[PDB]
Formats: sequence, structure tokens, C-alpha cells
Amino acid sequence: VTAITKVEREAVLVCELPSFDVTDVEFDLFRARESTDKPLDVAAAIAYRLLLGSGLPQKFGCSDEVLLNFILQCRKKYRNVPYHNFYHVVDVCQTIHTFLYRGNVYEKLTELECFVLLITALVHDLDHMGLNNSFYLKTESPLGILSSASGNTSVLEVHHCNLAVEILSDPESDVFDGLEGAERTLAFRSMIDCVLATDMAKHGSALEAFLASAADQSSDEAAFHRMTMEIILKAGDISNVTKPFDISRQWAMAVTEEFYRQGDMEKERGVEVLPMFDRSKNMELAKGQIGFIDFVAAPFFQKIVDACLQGMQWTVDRIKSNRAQWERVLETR
Amino acid sequence: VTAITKVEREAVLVCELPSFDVTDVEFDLFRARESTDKPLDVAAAIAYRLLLGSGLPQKFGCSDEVLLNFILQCRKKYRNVPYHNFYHVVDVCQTIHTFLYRGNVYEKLTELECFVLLITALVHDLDHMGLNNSFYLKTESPLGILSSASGNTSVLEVHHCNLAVEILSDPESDVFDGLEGAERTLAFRSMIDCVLATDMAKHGSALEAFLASAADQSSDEAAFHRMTMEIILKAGDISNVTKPFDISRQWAMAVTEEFYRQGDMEKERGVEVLPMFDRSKNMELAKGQIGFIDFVAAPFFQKIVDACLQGMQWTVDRIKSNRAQWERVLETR
Ligand SMILES: [Mg+2]
Ligand SMILES: [Mg+2]
Ligand SMILES: [Zn+2]
Ligand SMILES: [Zn+2]
Repeated sequence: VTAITKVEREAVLVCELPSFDVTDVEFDLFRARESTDKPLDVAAAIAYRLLLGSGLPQKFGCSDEVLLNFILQCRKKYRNVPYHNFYHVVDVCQTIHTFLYRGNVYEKLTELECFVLLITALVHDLDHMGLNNSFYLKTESPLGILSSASGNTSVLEVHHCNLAVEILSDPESDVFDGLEGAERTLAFRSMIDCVLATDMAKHGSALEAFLASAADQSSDEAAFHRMTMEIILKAGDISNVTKPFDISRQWAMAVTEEFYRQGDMEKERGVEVLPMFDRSKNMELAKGQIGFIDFVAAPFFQKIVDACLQGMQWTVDRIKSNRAQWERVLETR
Repeated sequence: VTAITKVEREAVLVCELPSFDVTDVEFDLFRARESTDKPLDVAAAIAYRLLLGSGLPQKFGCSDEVLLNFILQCRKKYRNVPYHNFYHVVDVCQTIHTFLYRGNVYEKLTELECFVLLITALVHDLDHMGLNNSFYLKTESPLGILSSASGNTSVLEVHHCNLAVEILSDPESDVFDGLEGAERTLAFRSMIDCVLATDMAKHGSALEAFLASAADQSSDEAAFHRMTMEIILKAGDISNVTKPFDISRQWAMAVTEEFYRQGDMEKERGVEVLPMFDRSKNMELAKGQIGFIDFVAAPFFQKIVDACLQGMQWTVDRIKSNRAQWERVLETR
């Protein structure tokens, strides 16, 4: 586990560019990436600022140096793919921060759980290659074969967890080293439960388990806390459609290109290419977004907001706002 | 010289190429070919639009009709082989157009030279029969014997030049008929020099001379211009790996099938059959593309971009992206 050098840390500590408020729901990561010729350092600085600003690391014995080392260890494990790169996870971290503190979801969780969520956002897609679980299973790729044999279909999610554990094995980057007993165990278990919950194949059950844990008041508080954590990481993971249109549009372009590259690799392997990943069809970007909004995002955010997270109402408003604009994109032309 | 008919020209003029931007570096010729049941006319229409859009034919006294007649006379001379057919030369023409105008290489040449380059792209592989120079020499075929006896082993290249001269000997299809004296001589000599430079046996020497000229501020201007033209036609000729992955992959498959057909004929004739031309060795495409990228394409484009053609940086970027994509294919196999 190649430890981080003081040089690597300095490159980050120098940033902290003005004109940006990382806690705002209107924060523009794309604008931030284009404000310097070292976007990876700015991205790292944003994550660093969000965590220290929450005041959480300090409270759990995690020094500023260990925090920065952890962030840099995570950064090194992300590939140069169109969407599932370091920027996506920094965005998820920033977004979760807004849900917790602008949406007041922090009231439903302990400080430790909020800390774990912000940390988990940074490890939730470690070493993603730009290919989804279905690709590994459809092509019988070695990792897919292992997943089938071992009994867990969440190919990537288990892989991300393995790497998160690897990073935390280094005392110099173990943001949970200041914890002991039940707290340290909860940090690891909750982190892992949340990453595993990002497999969209569990979307339905996760949402249902949350709504059930939220509805029934005779519900187990511990269960509600864990489910709220899982739902918040999930919400952050599919939050692209809840951002100002220009930002949402850029994220959509990025995910679409990555999907198209998977489709191209599938054509090379001679396997089935779903329309969503078929670059040939030259589909309208707007059509894919409206579809995701109608069948996935809109129902998800409306349900969790009405069931418990009232403070996140703006996500529902923005989704509807963006859907209308996507319609105009197709219309006006 | 069987003159082109009005009906033949009309079949091309009726193609409007909806949804295509022939000037874009991501233009998909395969998509254009699958857009109608008359791909040959679409291809001709693409070449026609590229030349007219350059605004060059008009400047040198070449009417729209003569230009179209020329394009059609060239088309009639290409055969139904897997790779070296009419689509390859139209692709080279389109690719060179992007190098000249998207890559700004036009700044290094006169308008006449840019005109000659676009025209030369269309004649550079005339009457190719799907067999390389080595095949003719190995088998001591009539064409190979003539090349040897006459002193020039660029078997096919000299042949393509002969057919180009034939087409231009009729005013009706002579895109250079509006030229006289020195300009006409330069047009023909430069066209011929460029075609002769496509022989890959001269790849290293051609690249070296260009780089030496580019690095020399006192290089003879005429010589530098000539070498720049030769380098640009060569660049267009080996530009497959500088295109979006799927397009690049489709070209690679055509190249392989043509090589396999030569290998089959070599076996029947009992001559040496390189592994690359052997169906039985079923070499993996990923390794084949990475090999060409590492030993030929990457260094060629990086060197010319660094030495003088800074505007073509995107070719280097795409080659890098495609290599990484083939590496992902290997990693997940
Ligand atoms: Mg994921
Ligand atoms: Mg040739
Ligand atoms: Zn994610
Ligand atoms: Zn060629």
C-alpha cells in the first residue's frame, strides 16, 4: 500500500479556490474542474473541505493528515473513465453533504453515521472500469465468474468494498482508527452495507425496506438508521437529475458516453447490446434522461421525501423542472 | 475514356446526407453506408460535398460537373475487396479534410496543395486488388516481374499513379484542367509524389525526412511543403486508429479479412504466409491493434504533432484512448 507523499498532500493544500461554496446545492463541480489545470487536486480539495467543514473528522480522532491521505488513496484507485471517475464520487460526497445539512437529514442520524456517509461516498465506486455488473456476467468475465461461484451478483460493489478495506488497512489513511469497540465495528459494517446497497438490482427492495422502516413507528430505530444511511448514499448516487439543468446536462453527457463505450466493447465481445448502450442508434440525450426520471428518479425522490425526508423537497422540484426542460430540448429544434 | 453519364451524376446529386457532418472528426462513414441501399452514391456524395465545401475546386477552374465526373471515374476503378475499396479512399479524403481544417494543417500549405491532397486521396489506391506489394514479388506474378525489371518495387503505388494520370488525361474528368505551366506540373508531381510515399516500406525514411525538415528553419520551402503533403496523405492512410473506437474496430475487421484472403491465396501458391495473414492462427484483434498503435501509429502521430502539426493533437489523444479501451478488453477477457 504505497503511502502518500508530503508532495502529494501539498498539491492539494494549495488549492481551496475562492468563489466556491462547497456546501451549496447549486455548487458546480464542472465549473470547479475548469477553474484550474489541475482538476484532480481541486476535486481532492473540495472533498477535504467538505469533511473538515462538517467538523466530524476532528470529533472521531481523525487528524487532518490522515483524512487527506485517505482522500488521496481513494483518488488513486479511480480510472480515467467518462463517468465513474474521481469526480463522480466527490460529487456524491458533496451531494450527500447537502442532503444531510441543507436537507436536515443529519437530524435522523448520529454524528458518526454522518461521518461514515461522507467517507463512504469516496470509496463507493473504487476501481470502476466503466462497465456495469451485467457486462461481467454476460461476457463471463473472470470477475463475473467469481461472483457467480461465490454467490453474490453485486460484482462491482463487492469489489469496491474490498478496495475500501484495503485502503483502511493502512494506519496512515484509516479515518476510523480513532474509533474503538462497537463504534469502529459500526463504521465498517455501515460503510460496507451502504456500498452494497448501491447495486441498482436492489433498488426496489432497498426503497421498500426504507419506507417500511420509516412508516411503521413501532420500527427498530437501529434498522431505520441503517436504512436511512443506505437510502442517502443511493440518493446521492442517482442525484444527477436533481441539479441545476446545465450541471445535470453535463453529467448526462458523461454517463451516456461511458454507456456507449460499454456497448462498443459488447459488440467486440459479440454479446447483447441494450438500446441504452447502443451508440449506433444515435439517440437523443433528452430521451434517456426523461426516461430515467419517469421510471426511476421521480418516484424514488418523491417517495423518500413524502415518507420522511421533507427537507429534501427541492430534489423533487428540480427533477420536475429538469424534465420540463428536457422536453423543450426535443421540442425547440 | 468512357465519359460519365448524366444519369450517373444524378444518382449522386440526389443524396442529401441527412444527419451527417462530413467535416467532423467523429463522422461515421459506416453509419453513412448503412443509411441507404446505395452506399456507393452516398460515398461519392460525401467526397463531392467535401471538395465543394473546401471552396477549392472553384478557385482553380474546376467546375462542379468535372469534379463529379472525376469522382465517378475514380469510383469505377475500385474493386469489391474488403478494405482497399472506394470507401477507404473516401474515408482518407474525409480524414485529410479534418487534418487540414480541424487540425489547421492548411496553414502550412497553399490552397492548390490542399486541393491536390483532397483529390489525391481519391486516386491513391486505384484498382487495388486486395493483395500487397509483397504478394506480387513473392509469387513472381507478371506485375511483380515488371516492377523488379523496371527498378521500382512499389508495385501497387506506381500502378495507382498510372491510372490517376489516365483519368486526368480527359478534360471532362481533369480536376487540374484549369491549371497550366508551373502550377499544373506541381499538381501532377505532388499528387504522384504523395501516392508513391504511401508505400509502407518507405514509412521510416519518409517520417525521418519530414521531421528533419520541420526541425530546420532553413529547410527548402518547396521541399518542406512537398514532405508535408506526403506526411498528410500517409497520416490519412494509417488514420484508422485515430477514430472513435467502434469505427476503428470496424476498419480493423475489414483489414483483417483482406489479409486473410491474401493468406489463403498464398497458401494455395505455396509462398510464405505471415501469421497476420493466416486464418488458422486466429490472432486476437486487441493485441493486433495495440501492437500497431505501439510500433507504428502512436509514434508517427506523436512525432509529427510535436514537430509541427500541433493542431492534430486529438489524433494522439484518440490513439491513447483506443489503446486503453483495447487494454480493458484484455483485462476483462
Ligand atoms: Mg457503483
Ligand atoms: Mg495503398
Ligand atoms: Zn456511484
Ligand atoms: Zn490507402
